[PDB]
Amino acid sequence: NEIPKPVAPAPDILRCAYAELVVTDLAKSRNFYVDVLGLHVSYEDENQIYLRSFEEFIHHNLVLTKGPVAALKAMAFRVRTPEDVDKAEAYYQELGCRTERRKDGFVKGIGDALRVEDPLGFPYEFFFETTHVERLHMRYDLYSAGELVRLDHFNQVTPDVPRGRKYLEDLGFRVTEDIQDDEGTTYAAWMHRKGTVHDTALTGGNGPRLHHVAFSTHEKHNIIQICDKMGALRISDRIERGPGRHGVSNAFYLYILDPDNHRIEIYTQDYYTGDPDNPTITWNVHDNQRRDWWGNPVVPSWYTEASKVLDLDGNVQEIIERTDDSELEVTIGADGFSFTRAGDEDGSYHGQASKG
Amino acid sequence: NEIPKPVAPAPDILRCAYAELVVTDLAKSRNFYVDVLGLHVSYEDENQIYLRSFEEFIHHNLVLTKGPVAALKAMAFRVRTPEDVDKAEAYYQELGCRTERRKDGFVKGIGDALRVEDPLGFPYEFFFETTHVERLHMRYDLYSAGELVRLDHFNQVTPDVPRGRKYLEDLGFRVTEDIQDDEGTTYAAWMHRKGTVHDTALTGGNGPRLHHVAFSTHEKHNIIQICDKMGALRISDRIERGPGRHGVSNAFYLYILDPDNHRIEIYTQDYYTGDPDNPTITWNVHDNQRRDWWGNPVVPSWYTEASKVLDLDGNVQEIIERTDDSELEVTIGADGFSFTRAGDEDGSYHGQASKGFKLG
Amino acid sequence: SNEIPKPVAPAPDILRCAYAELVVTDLAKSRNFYVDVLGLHVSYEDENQIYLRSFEEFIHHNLVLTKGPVAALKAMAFRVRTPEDVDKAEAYYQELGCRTERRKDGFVKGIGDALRVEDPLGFPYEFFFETTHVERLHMRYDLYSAGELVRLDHFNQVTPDVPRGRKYLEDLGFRVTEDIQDDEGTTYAAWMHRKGTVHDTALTGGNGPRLHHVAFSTHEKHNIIQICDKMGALRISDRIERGPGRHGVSNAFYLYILDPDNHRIEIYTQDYYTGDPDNPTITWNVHDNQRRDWWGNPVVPSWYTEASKVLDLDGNVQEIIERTDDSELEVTIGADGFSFTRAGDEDGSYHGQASK
Amino acid sequence: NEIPKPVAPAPDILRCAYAELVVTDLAKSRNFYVDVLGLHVSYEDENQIYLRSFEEFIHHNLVLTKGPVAALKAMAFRVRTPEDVDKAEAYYQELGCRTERRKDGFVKGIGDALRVEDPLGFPYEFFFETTHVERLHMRYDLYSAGELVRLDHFNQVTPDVPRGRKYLEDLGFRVTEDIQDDEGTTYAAWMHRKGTVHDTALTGGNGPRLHHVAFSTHEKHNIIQICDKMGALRISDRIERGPGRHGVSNAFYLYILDPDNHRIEIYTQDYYTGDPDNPTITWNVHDNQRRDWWGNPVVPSWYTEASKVLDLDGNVQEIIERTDDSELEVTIGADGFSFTRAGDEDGSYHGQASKGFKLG
Ligand SMILES: O=C(O)Cc1ccc(O)c(O)c1
Ligand SMILES: [Ca+2]
Ligand SMILES: [Cl-]
Ligand SMILES: [Cl-]
Ligand SMILES: [Cl-]
Ligand SMILES: [Fe+2]
Ligand SMILES: [Fe+2]
Ligand SMILES: [Fe+2]
Ligand SMILES: [Fe+2]
Repeated sequence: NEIPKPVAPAPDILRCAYAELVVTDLAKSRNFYVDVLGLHVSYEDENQIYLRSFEEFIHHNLVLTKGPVAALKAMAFRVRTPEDVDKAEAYYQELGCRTERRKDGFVKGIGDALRVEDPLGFPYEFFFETTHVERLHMRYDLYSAGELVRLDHFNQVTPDVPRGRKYLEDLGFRVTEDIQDDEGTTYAAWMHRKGTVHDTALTGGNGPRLHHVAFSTHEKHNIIQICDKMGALRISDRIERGPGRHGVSNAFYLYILDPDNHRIEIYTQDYYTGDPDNPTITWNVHDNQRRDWWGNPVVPSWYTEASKVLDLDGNVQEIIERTDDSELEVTIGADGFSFTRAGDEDGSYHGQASKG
Repeated sequence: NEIPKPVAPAPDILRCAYAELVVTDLAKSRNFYVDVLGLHVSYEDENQIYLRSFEEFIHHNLVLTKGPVAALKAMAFRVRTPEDVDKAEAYYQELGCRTERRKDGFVKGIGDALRVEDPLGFPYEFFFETTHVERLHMRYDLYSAGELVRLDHFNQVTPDVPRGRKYLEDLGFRVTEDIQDDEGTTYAAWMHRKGTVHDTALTGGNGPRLHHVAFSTHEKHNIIQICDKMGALRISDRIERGPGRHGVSNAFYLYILDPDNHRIEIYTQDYYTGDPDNPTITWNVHDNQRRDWWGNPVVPSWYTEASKVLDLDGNVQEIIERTDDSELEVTIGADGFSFTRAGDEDGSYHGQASKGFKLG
Repeated sequence: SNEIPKPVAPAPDILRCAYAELVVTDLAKSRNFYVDVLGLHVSYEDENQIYLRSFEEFIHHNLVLTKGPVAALKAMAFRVRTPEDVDKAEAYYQELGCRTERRKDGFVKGIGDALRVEDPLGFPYEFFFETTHVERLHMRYDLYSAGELVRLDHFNQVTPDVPRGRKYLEDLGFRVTEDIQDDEGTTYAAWMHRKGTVHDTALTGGNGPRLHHVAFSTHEKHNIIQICDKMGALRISDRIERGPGRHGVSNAFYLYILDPDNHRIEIYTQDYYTGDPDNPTITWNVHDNQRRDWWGNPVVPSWYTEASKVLDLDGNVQEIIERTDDSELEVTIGADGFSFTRAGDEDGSYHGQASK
Repeated sequence: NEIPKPVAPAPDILRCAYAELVVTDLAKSRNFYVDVLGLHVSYEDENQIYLRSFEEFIHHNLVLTKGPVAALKAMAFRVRTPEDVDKAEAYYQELGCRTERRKDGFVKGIGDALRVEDPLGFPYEFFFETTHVERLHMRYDLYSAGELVRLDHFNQVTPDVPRGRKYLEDLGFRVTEDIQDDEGTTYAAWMHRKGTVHDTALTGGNGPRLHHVAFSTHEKHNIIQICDKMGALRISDRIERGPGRHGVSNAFYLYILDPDNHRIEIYTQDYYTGDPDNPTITWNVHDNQRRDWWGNPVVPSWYTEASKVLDLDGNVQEIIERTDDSELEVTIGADGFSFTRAGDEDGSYHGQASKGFKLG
């Protein structure tokens, strides 16, 4: 049922800022994120690793926290002013959501912060205050052939996309692209605060689950190098999907799996969305160029697998089942369909994925 | 001489949107911007060419207007709402500036628009309404090896950088980087509204003049290809400076000259500046990696040459001489100095440019 | 045995692969693919043929498209070092008992004295020295496409008995650089060279003679990406067969696409130097899931089963001989096949299924 | 003083294979070649460092030998068979050159080898036997953003280019490109054995001196990264020239200087030359696109500075002065000139370099 628009003003959200991920083996996770992927350590101890991308000046973009059950603990957005943390708290209380505020932060390098169990069951954090660190954007002495340069977005699995979309729109996120069919079903939506295609996105599925966290590279060859490195390390089985060109977003991309199966996307070269009348793009779910522009098939695991999320007590959120049609089933399942050219039988696929 | 902060609220500016350049030979200019550089035509007739970048959805990023004297006619910024055009009007009127309002626009594909003679003598346009066109961002069947994908920024030559900087800060532009010395002189500042290093910038010098308009590419090889193509067309004399890596902005770059000597920068891969406490970077004017990170010398024309700007009547604005120290003189001139490593004489340059060159 | 005995006559000194003549059924449709989509440069054309070359070529052409009733390879041509090498080629193939045809004025425009042969594997080979030089476009950056094809790199031939063909090609002066074998002693594929790259031709085990593909190179990996992107924009992504990827064998970045008659074209870049005579030969195990695609992406079955007909010297289709040796498709992705990411490790292995 | 063609057959040369450079401080040289540039160690001790590129399978491409005077000690070419070492010995003996044969090599990982003081005063080595090592071409776990993938070529400074060219042609090198003027002077020539633009090249100047050793990258961005890294390390003063696109060779390039001022070129994407009638390309010396296609000026040090070379006793070879015209002088000197378009004054430079600089 619809989530009401509060009377209270929404906080001014700048961008996605960091994710806190619970991991089971801190050493194995460090090897993946630091040794394989080259993220930069801002702080570490025996319980947590704080990591940042090459161009970041805030304390971190990723916190790995040792715990018993691998899951998303918080997806954090930075707000414009300290007063926006107050606005966030008032807004979510009006929404009837559980909130927790700590003046000294939940993780190192973040000050006054509000965590909330949002209407879709996700742990959101809003903060302004953060400890500045050395911005490594010109440290070409450190630069990796696969260098991850920015945190770009999150992607959330939720059972009712329109319900979630309206809520995020009220919160100030503008939809840039979406996937629908001719029967009124929405399968996915992308929405932004900062001037890129998205800061978060909704993928229709059983939820709440975290689909992925995405980092940017400068160039397409940097993504290719990550694949090449993973072949050399003989861990190509942890490449899930890609590399490719997205239809939706137009970005070059790759999806890989961390030691706890948390999915990480590598992403580059989407477009500017900062104008308020930025044209919304709607794709048909049966268009075989919507996810991979080259028509490469989307592996079923990409649709079915995603990370658990925690509530404010650190317990796993119960999963609610999607009743709307499944993107997997309608495109690549036994009764699925996709096309290369709308209305052309040639280059269409019935009851199977593209390319054989 | 300080420009006061108006009581009237500043318009909410989104980004640089387009420039209108007066050109003397429309066909020669079209050859440069369309045939050489690959910009996309939104409209053209005997008097004007309207051009846009690969990823743009507003009507245009560049208007070429035939006229007797080559000059910048307007640098245009898009504002967030129609109401912001009224705000801009009230703001500049409070500053004591001349303003002109046209409900149906000054150029095709722009609606209600305000043009102003700003306090630094520059013709700024503010608008919201614009005719949307086909966004070509996935038209890879059109994509050039040198494709210009966005309009990124303007750069303005002005004699008193602190005076201009304060005015633009009150307008909502935050300074991301600057160049100063230890004697209190500011030589240049970069300032933004959209989340990149800048939408405009001030370069110290006699002004008002337009230093350049900058377009972005996706990747560094795209900029390399523009150079390569200019060599194949045997117009390498129109490559002024570059390609290089900037210190300030960290962008890969190239400067080229159009048929009327309007300078165009091609630019890629600067960083995100959208957070309100984005760290402001100050480089010393004597640091030889500040403009070109690799230490390549900055050709003197880059410091001395820039385009005329017009007032609202279309007449050239009179030039006011800079009295602050000259970046050229203090770095590559007779009594100039630059260093590679602060405090190291090794890799320093005295009275000449880096890499074995002197001023011609 | 059915070995191809080494002639006493000296082998012609072969420089490199030089051009292919492909018979096509609709010349205008083929022109649109090779010129408009792929950007090859016209060296001559009329109502029956189109002659095309790559960006860095100075000989007359790398590809001749000839209108005919049945799409097929008509000749795969190698340039020899001197005019006398055409004589050597004729004596060599005559000793092998092969049908030969010598045209002192060439078979196609821009080639002079030329010998065509029905080789012992049933392939139409041409050997020539004389060719009309044309403008080398290597610095014509005013013409350069975002997907520019810069050189002709190699051919790949489907033949039933790889060792038989390999020894024949070795006698002809081709050195094997890489191959794929199993522990039981079966050879599935071999790559072999004259010029200093991984190959000028290659043998893929299968029913033959059939032409598997013709390969062109690009300068950089982004040029191959652009070809894919362009094909998506033209809504012909169904003509992208496999890739883009990193090869295991050759280490080259690659893509396979299909022309209007289903002739397969590979785009290829950045293999390694093989010109030293003791260049180390690399043998991969057939069950290694990084041998073909280094990133472990699956090889679609059509890549193993589909290939172009070849013609005899009368222009008739050559009869096909079925492979009796084990099938690479069957032993890797068929019902009883398997592959591994790490030898000996069931984690990352695939059984009776392809990867991913 | 022409060098006659021997009756004895030339050795069959495959390619350039390695250079032995004498360096004065082994640790500082190691920092440059291993830490800055990322070359791979095949062997090292207190006296020498043996280095190879990413795709090499022979033992090394570069030997750094500690010694009192920095210099080229040997430029080594691999020959096709063991018997070609005997052919090289007979060939150079017929030429009247000093030869030294060591059945177990001069440096580690090379077997039977011949070193000669060649007719141009250069120390050449010919060998077949070399210890194979792990070919790192797919070791993407090691791959750096600036990875050097192959040894491509040498470049030699010699006073009489036609005299040297003839000698190298008799040895089997074929000329691919050269630079001449209308009055019949030759300034430079490029020549090959393997199917690239060159394995060695001759630059007119006082000699024998070693101009540079060149390594390849996969892509242009790899060269850009080397520049970026040198800026981050605050050693941009060791970037001599570039990055650029060459006219001659069409390769993307960069020139940097090691701790002893030995010049290293980074290079990529030249073209195939393996056909025996490969078209030769001759450029006019006044063509400002011949060296840098984009017309960027050639720094005077590029023309004047080069490394000493040693004789077989390890003593520095005496230098012979060039008497033919100087490329520096005829192009960028006070009486030089260059053009963008032949015959066009627009885009031409007289008495100075392109882009607005004169000689420092
Ligand atoms: O199938 C693969 O991926 C192996 C491979 C390597 C080199 C090639 O040129 C080719 O066509 C196939
Ligand atoms: Ca001072
Ligand atoms: Cl997707
Ligand atoms: Cl600059
Ligand atoms: Cl040069
Ligand atoms: Fe994503
Ligand atoms: Fe700029
Ligand atoms: Fe191939
Ligand atoms: Fe060189």
